[PDB]
Amino acid sequence: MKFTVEREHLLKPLQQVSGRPTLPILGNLLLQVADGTLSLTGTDLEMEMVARVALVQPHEPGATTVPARKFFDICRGLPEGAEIAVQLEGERMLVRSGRSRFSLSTLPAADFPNLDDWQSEVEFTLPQATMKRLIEATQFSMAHQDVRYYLNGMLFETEGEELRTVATDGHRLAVCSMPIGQSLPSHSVIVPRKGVIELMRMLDGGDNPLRVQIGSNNIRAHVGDFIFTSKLVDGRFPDYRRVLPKNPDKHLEAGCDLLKQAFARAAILSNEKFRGVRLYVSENQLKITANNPEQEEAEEILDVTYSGAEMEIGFNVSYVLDVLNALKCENVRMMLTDSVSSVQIEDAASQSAAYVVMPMRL
Amino acid sequence: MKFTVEREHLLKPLQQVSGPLGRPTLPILGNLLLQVADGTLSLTGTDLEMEMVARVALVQPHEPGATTVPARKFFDICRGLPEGAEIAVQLEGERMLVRSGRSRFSLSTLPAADFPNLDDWQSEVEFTLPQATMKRLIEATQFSMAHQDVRYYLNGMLFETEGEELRTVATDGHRLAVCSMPIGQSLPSHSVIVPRKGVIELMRMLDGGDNPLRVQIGSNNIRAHVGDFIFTSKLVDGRFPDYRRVLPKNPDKHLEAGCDLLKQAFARAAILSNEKFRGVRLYVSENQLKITANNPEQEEAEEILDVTYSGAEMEIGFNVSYVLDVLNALKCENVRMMLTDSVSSVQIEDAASQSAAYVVMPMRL
Ligand SMILES: Nc1c(CC(=O)O)cccc1C(=O)c1ccc(Br)cc1
Ligand SMILES: [Ca+2]
Ligand SMILES: [Ca+2]
Ligand SMILES: [Ca+2]
Ligand SMILES: [Cl-]
Ligand SMILES: [Cl-]
Repeated sequence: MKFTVEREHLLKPLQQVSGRPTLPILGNLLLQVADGTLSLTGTDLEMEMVARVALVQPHEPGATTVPARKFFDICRGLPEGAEIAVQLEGERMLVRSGRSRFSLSTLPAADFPNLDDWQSEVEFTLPQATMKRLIEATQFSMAHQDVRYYLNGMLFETEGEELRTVATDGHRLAVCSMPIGQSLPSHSVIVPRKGVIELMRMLDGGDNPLRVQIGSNNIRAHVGDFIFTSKLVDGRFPDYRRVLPKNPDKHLEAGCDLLKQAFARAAILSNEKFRGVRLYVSENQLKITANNPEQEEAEEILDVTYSGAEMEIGFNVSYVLDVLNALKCENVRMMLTDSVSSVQIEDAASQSAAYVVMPMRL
Repeated sequence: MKFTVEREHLLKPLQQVSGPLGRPTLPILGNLLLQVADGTLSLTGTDLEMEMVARVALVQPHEPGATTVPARKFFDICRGLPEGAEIAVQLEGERMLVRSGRSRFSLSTLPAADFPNLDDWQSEVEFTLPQATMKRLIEATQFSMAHQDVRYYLNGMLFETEGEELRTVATDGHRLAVCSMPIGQSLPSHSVIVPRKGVIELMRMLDGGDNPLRVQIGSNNIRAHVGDFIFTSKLVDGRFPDYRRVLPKNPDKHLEAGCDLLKQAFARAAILSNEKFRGVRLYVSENQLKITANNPEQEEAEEILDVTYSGAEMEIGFNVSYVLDVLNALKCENVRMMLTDSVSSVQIEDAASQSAAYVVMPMRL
């Protein structure tokens, strides 16, 4: 195996495939020269990323694996414009550029783990911007290290012509749906949280669409010359349709920024261990109050649009701030039922994302 | 006590005086002292080793008096209010009420009388210097300070007045940094240890403007005045190592090289150095440097560079992190390494200036 290529052509591929490993070979990249192509592959056993680089300078086929981070840091640390010559020499891989030389340890390409082969059952394309919107809208509501493993990822659901994401940790839920102009079978799978992250990282923001393939136990995404594949998570994800409040009859509209800053300020004098605030809803007015063990008190009064019965209801500050930060809105609609029931929250101008938040007792 | 102030008149002062303060040992140490007197709001934060005081002119109606309130909470409130907001503040016994628009905050107080103050002390030396000079002096050496060493004095930074120069020295027992800058006045000879957190505060108060820095030093305190801020620290009582005895005696061998090429070569070689011991080898020959690294995985890096060097060949090992720290602190065009042999320290300087010197001990590889 032998190739020479510009540093410039390696940097993006290396960054993508490089994303303490539980087994040494999982800290290595698989390098393969075949035809006029260098392929680079990274994997953590649950997912993998493959990148391709065209070779025009003399090259020789073959394959090996080398330490990912070291190889990346070497390439990145060489000067702009550098040409990098690489050749496998028994147990080492020699990397040369200018009067810099590096000898890296190898592990056999034969050892490099592959995902058990699988079959695509559902396929579609969509714009990168759309996938980005869908993930960003809901990612923050995924569980972290919940024993209910299926909550640690994100539901991807096809229905009609829409792709939908759902995420929840049992206390708050996020759902976002976007049309993609293709008639789709109804289908639902759970992508693990590291997969969601990896998938976001491969989006750059061109009009070049993403190609998605979904199997019974895998998801694959192709964009540019990168191919990402992840295992899916087993289990029965919650049905957002049953989480949405049935009759959230009390509708309140507020400015998003004003609401956010009122929450943030009042939270300063909330309990540090469990930060929440009390909302008193009255005709065209919202009062937000916080109290702490030191008997300190914050109060914020806001003008809002609300006509309906008065009620007091408490919320975790972070849950509401997370939602407002995901909506990036001009005005927000809060749809309330009573003091002990979850609230539904949306951009006042769009129904494509919705958030459900359990109340907090204070 | 009453005052009303525009958010931005109050905000940077609040930020600044909260500097010496996470989890305060006792509640008062988490508070700022507020004093309204003679048209001025004074704010003070302390950690018992040092104090930062800010004076804020009051152009709106006010009433004198003093209290203490939680620093972080008060700052976060003020920062969190809208740009240009008017902040009205009044002491009401056990609480201090802050009002702005339809935002209200009640903060718990502790008596001004309980706020600790540094003892009176007398200044024995005084001078003014440009902020940029103090910045230069500190940045040149701060990285060589020890970290939680039992020789407590190595955790601070030596400041020395001598001739027309102010000097800083820092060392952790393995490498040393020393930097001297002219300021234009003759000074009596003083040598004081500024505590770690003091160095950080001196740096924080440099606003990057043309307000000069005024320094006063006593036997057990240092004070710095910039604009409307006054910083005071106790000095560390200890026996700091003398740098003059650390500088290699007769470094006969002088190498010059481009700083950035040298840095980037070391940086790449470091990748394949021992993760704990970080050893690299330098081979010095006529107008050439070769840098090699290897690790327990039997991986190897080699870098060859053109340098200016005449005279006897030699080989010497160094901790590459210590070397990179020096090159990063020098930030210049060309560097001079002054060498003796494989068992002796190296002295490193900007080739174009003797104002900063660095001493790094060798490693047996
Ligand atoms: N059905 C759920 C499961 C699956 C299961 O327990 O078998 C797990 C966690 C939550 C739910 C909810 O119904 C739920 C309710 C309100 C909000 Br806000 C978010 C989720
Ligand atoms: Ca991977
Ligand atoms: Ca929806
Ligand atoms: Ca000097
Ligand atoms: Cl030393
Ligand atoms: Cl070599």
